[PDB]
Amino acid sequence: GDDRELAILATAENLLEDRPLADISVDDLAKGAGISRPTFYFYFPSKEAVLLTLLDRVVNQADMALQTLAENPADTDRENMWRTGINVFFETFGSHKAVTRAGQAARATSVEVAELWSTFMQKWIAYTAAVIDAERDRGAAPRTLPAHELATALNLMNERTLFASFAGEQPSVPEARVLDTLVHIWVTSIYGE
Amino acid sequence: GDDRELAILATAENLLEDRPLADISVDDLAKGAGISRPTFYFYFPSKEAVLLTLLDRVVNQADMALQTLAENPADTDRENMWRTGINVFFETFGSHKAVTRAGQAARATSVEVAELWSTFMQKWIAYTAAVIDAERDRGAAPRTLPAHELATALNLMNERTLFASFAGEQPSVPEARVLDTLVHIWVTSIYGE
Ligand SMILES: CC1CCN(C(=O)NCCCCc2ccccc2)CC1
Ligand SMILES: CC1CCN(C(=O)NCCCCc2ccccc2)CC1
Repeated sequence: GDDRELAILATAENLLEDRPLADISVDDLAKGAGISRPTFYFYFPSKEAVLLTLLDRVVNQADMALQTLAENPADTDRENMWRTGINVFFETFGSHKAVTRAGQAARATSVEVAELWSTFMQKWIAYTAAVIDAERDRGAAPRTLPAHELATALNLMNERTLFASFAGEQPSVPEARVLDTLVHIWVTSIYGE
Repeated sequence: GDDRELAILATAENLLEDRPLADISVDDLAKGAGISRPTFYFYFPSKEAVLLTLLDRVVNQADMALQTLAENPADTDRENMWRTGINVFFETFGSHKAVTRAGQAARATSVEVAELWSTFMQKWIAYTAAVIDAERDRGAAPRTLPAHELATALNLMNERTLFASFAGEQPSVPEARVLDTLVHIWVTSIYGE
């Protein structure tokens, strides 16, 4: 039950490593999950719905990891605090590159996918701005740009930079350099006057 | 001749303000340009080719403005140098929001569009890195990150941040705040230790 659904999701994620969603059929998904095409349609209306569920799982995985981090402070410097946080996104999305790639592409065609990304990006920006605000309140960070606006640009940078690196786009920061690159820009822009 | 082509391009840019390329027909383009559908096909193979040409024009307009700026230094501080430069992109793309929007979407489906963006992003990153390198050589900027890697992330930030602002995406930096936001992050990350 859960098992056929889990199998469909696992098949989909595995096939997306090889080709885009356009080139994967419901027949491909059913076959891989060891069910028939009508049984597939019991669990999902479309292959598009399968992607949506896979992206939902990855975005929530990231969110829950960030929640964990937020509850137990690492006893470290400010640079390290930001690094550990960005690293949640690097490792989570970077562990699901095919879903990340397909999910990004689907924003163009899917209002539900567009709204899922938007919802979580708004949450992550809000959290970012709250931490900047806390750093300012304690006297560690200068009161420069509106914290929410700075947070916004820095999160959008990470979105575009991480995903270019993962996809091997030209241009991109090599994946082995992308965490240091982002952390630098975050720390200098947050603490810099 | 040039005139029918120019009319087709002008019609296309005007219709893209209203609806996406998917919802614009060759018949819509021909009618607007005051030609027949077969005469259209003399000038362009597809509506997709029309977009490609419009994007080519906008990207070259930006590039040529940056070339102009690069030839005649403004007698100003370092913050202002970066601002005037970023402003070329803000004003150029911001003056062609419908083409920018459609052109960004077309990267997913069009190898030629993907390669055009890539070509010019590589040029602009290279120029950025050259200016950072010059600032370091003169002793104004510290030798922190690899200049090309820093340049890369900052250009990708601008791409994603400007285009979210222009499209009124949620989340986005308000368009009236986006230049100050980007300039802050550029100057702090380039000059910060
Ligand atoms: C789909 C996008 C979402 C945005 N991305 C991303 O890296 N955001 C990073 C947010 C870091 C939040 C944080 C602040 C302080 C301490 C710990 C954590 C990139 C991926
Ligand atoms: C499609 C993208 C391309 C990248 N974008 C963008 O703002 N790049 C800014 C490059 C600024 C180069 C410069 C350096 C120093 C002095 C003057 C100029 C955003 C739009």
